[PDB]
Amino acid sequence: RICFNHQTSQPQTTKTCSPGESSCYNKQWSDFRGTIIERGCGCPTVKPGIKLSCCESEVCNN
Amino acid sequence: RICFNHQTSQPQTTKTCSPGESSCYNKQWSDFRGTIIERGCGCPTVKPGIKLSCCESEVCNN
Repeated sequence: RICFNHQTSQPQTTKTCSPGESSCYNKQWSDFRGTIIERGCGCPTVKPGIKLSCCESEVCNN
Repeated sequence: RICFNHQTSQPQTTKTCSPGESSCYNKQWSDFRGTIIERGCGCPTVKPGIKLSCCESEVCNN
């Protein structure tokens, strides 16, 4: 699986996930800097208030 | 949890999920009409080839 791992609006970059991993995630929250977006492989746990989405296809997490 | 449950580009509608449900899903595939998007509560299992994304916040699956 290949997932985007770039932050917010920075240039698209990807991460080749570990074998067996089928998900990508997109984590979003807002603070003084505005809306922050973190992307990567897997589907991690997050604090309440953080918007998490996980998807199961190639580079599905932009 | 409240999730969108409208199809493709129809007007947005929502569904109040069952008490224990915390996920919303966005499922996409292609047919003669073009790209089709199904939305609802939960995080269903999909056949290979079908693009699936599940998220855990209010109306997160547009």
